[PDB]
Amino acid sequence: SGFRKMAFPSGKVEGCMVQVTCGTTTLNGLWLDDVVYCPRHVICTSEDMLNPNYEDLLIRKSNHNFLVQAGNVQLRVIGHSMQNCVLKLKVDTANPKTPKYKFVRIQPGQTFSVLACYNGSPSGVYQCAMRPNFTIKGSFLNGSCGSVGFNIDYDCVSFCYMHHMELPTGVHAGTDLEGNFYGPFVDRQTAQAAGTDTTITVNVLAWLYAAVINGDRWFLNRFTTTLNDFNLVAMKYNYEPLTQDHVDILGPLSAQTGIAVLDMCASLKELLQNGMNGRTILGSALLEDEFTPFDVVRQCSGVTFQ
Amino acid sequence: SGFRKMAFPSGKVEGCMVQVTCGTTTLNGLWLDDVVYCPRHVICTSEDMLNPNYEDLLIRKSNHNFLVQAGNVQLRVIGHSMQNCVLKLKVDTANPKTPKYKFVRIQPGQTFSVLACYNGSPSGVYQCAMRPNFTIKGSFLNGSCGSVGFNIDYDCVSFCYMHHMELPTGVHAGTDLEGNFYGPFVDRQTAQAAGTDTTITVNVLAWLYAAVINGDRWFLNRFTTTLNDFNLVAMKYNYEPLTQDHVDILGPLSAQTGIAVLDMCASLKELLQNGMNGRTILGSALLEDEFTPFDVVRQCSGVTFQ
Ligand SMILES: *[C@H](O)[C@H](C[C@@H]1CCNC1=O)NC(=O)[C@H](CC(C)C)NC(=O)OCc1ccccc1
Ligand SMILES: *[C@H](O)[C@H](C[C@@H]1CCNC1=O)NC(=O)[C@H](CC(C)C)NC(=O)OCc1ccccc1
Repeated sequence: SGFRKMAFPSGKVEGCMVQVTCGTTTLNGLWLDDVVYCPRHVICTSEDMLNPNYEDLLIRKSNHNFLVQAGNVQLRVIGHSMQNCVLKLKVDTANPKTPKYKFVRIQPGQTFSVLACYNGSPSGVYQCAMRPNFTIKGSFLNGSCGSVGFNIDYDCVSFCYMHHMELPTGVHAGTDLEGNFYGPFVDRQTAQAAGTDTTITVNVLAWLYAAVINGDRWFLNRFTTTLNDFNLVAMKYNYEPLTQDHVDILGPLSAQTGIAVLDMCASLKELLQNGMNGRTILGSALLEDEFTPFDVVRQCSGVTFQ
Repeated sequence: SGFRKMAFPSGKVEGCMVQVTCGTTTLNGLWLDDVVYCPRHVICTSEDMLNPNYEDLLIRKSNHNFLVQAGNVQLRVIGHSMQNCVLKLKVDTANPKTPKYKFVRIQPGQTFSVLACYNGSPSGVYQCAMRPNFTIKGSFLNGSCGSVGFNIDYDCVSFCYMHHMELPTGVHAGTDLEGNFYGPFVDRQTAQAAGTDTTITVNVLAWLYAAVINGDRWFLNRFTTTLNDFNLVAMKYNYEPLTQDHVDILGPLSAQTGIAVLDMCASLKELLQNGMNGRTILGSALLEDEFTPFDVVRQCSGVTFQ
């Protein structure tokens, strides 16, 4: 038993990270087959980042202006193109460590692992969730751009995130691997407000089920509720509304614990109105929403990968 | 900026995990050079685990009773010996993925990454601390034994933990890689009490420094204190006493933030006596003690590894 914020094993992604240098700027790239993907602001200087015209900046760059390094080996760039906010550098060498991979654009509330890198070398791995306002609460410093977020499905790595920027409020924004930003953000150094950050209700419920599986049952009450009555309370506390699809997704967790979803909603309603009164749940004094129902099943059943 | 519970990249350890089967029992082994390390209770049946005599049980086992599998490849066992609570199986093939490695026995308060495995395949990675009572608060199910804890120092993997058992209270116990248990535990299925779990004060202070580096300064007060006066308050709340060595270790964090260690101790003293009043620090409503001063420097400066 026990419950931890668990990241995916990073071995399959570590072998795909390279260092990309253009002039003075160095960030990380993702080397898959004979293509390196990296944020397009690698072609910017520090003054270009206030109001970059990426088309005009890219005209003055040739293949030989991009230095791609995989540890101590040099990759020769034989072609380059811009796809939305990412650059695709065609190199002369296919990555021999290329895993089975897929590009996926995730939905808010879904979780993934981030392999934080600097100069193309892994620094650490952690788990996070795409917030409802399309930000992530990450840990990134200068030089971390090009670090990727991923999920693993048995033997297939699903890349879903590439890091680009930090907002003035301390949260982080990036793109999918086709270069499309999550949310309304643009890759320029300007004031950009993020919307309201709401709590992922279906994830909180899955975490409460994980608590019951692990022996924390003090929050279970004798009340029940309805979907409409719960959502009326949930909206007041900036919680995401619960839908029938969410109830179906929680179905297997409800069957394993013998606690109906609406009964768990009533327990959550009491926690939202009266607080936790200094108590803790799974070692936390707040309601955690960065575990999906799948994350809970995966950790409480011991799913493994290639 | 930002701060996350960050684990080490697991790639170098994933290539060392194998599956070890003896009769009906299957757990994980660590394959380094031509030696596989695994918990010795792999030779037990379910009834042997109440009161195992490991010497008598091992007499009835030959080399060919141990089935070692690295994915789909079979390793031939050419020798076996018991070193404390671990078995060393000599195999005919040296692991070609053997990294630069070291065996280290860690001290309470130190942190490390756990690669949770089942059937020799990685399931996930998370960060934890050796508690002062020599337990860890992990996430382990049946079949997880032989999973290892590790640190990375540039290119060298330091193995410090191998998982063996879960206590009735839900916490976890294991050995170093020489088979010596952390704490007074023994590998038999019997009631074993753990001591009082105290809070690692030096780790809390490092985490408060990480909060200041990341813009959370509401808890900073105008008071200071002395080491003796702080420890008098710390002992009442089951906090580990702070020593002069701890002050020296926090030195670099104190110099980077311009906040003297004793001034931070006064802020902690106020948090212990008056609580946090519903506020949060780095997104937590409790005082976190699973970040060492080195972990904080490493994450806030972007240290990378091979
Ligand atoms: C890429 O490595 C870097 C990552 C940042 C550095 C601090 N933390 C991060 O996540 N990204 C940038 O420097 C990025 C580049 C633009 C061309 C998009 N800008 C950025 O994040 O600036 C921070 C900021 C911008 C505007 C107002 C306040 C802060
Ligand atoms: C090895 O895979 C396994 C790991 C356990 C299973 C549940 N969570 C874990 O961490 N270890 C054992 O089954 C271990 C074997 C003995 C020979 C040491 N026993 C164990 O942890 O039993 C749990 C327990 C023992 C006594 C009282 C209450 C619970």
